Amino acid sequence: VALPDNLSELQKIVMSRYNLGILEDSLSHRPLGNTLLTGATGFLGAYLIEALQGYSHRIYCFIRADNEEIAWYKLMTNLNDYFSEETVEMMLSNIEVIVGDFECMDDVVLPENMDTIIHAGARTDHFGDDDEFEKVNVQGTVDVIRLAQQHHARLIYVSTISVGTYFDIDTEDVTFSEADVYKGQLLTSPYTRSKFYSELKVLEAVNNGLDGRIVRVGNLTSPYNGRWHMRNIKTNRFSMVMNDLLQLDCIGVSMAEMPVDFSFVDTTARQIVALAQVNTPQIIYHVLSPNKMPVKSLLECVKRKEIELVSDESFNEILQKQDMYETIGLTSVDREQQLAMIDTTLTLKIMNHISEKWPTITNNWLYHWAQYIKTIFN
Repeated sequence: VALPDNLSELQKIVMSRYNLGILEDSLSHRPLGNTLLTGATGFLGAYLIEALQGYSHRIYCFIRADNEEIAWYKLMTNLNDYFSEETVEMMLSNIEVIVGDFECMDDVVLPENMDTIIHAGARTDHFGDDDEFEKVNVQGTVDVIRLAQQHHARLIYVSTISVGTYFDIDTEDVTFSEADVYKGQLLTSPYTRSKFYSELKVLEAVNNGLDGRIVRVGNLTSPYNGRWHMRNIKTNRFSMVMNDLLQLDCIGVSMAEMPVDFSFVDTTARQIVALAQVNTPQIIYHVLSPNKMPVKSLLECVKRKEIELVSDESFNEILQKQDMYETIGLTSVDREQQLAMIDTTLTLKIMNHISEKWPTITNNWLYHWAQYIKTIFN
């Protein structure tokens, strides 16, 4: 749990800018132009290059791959899944690839002054690590920052709301807002602990003159309007827990009182792009579907019936009966502790003071969303 000696000064500035609200001069547009993205090859990355199509001069995608040929292939294959060949071609007109070495994130020679940098930062999770592939992530972040100052660019670092959504039991205050950096939340996973440390590394650099901001995204799901497909959905924690859950008709008490959001990818992408254009004093933003619902009223809309409650004890029985495996273990791992009350108000003002609000979920949409999750795991 290593926190900088000057954490006090960090928290002091995010709160300083938080209580600035929206200044009259603040709401105004600054163009992106030459943007450098890392996250293509990934989920949010692909929908990010579709969402800043037209607000940006040229998109320079930095991809770790052994040559230019392979990096293009890795990227095009990605986009080809989410969109039509017609819409991918035009997207492909104003965009270039920056083949980068996997071992070293050094000596990167870029061909123009990048005024905007968005870091989504997928890391090779399939390669073995002793929690050491999670320190090279922070290295992978601190290397982007170094390049951000060198160009005098606006850095946008995409983090996760999970960076402060889990709290220890028996803690008095548990709220988490765009003003909170560290509050004693527990960083369970090594992924979370890394997206946390980069948030800190981006913070202490924003103190030293750099223009940068952190966008905390929620659990990303298939877009509102787009293809339901999501690459590597087989390994996403959220979606696979839903399929193990949609074969039953009873649901736990502590289990089904839990919230579930549908932060659509295309909306998260659209919002992040709107956020990078308006200069606005805050440093941390929460881009998250505010339409959270309990799992109860979600299974009442997928089965059209009423699901009935059982105890957690009698649940564990019916769970092992079908070899629940990992879905059970991350289900009781969210029940064992306290769940942070996420404040998203200050961002909700802005991201609807200029952009769109979040699309209202519709009952048939989920039925379709249900069917996709059902079919893919069989």
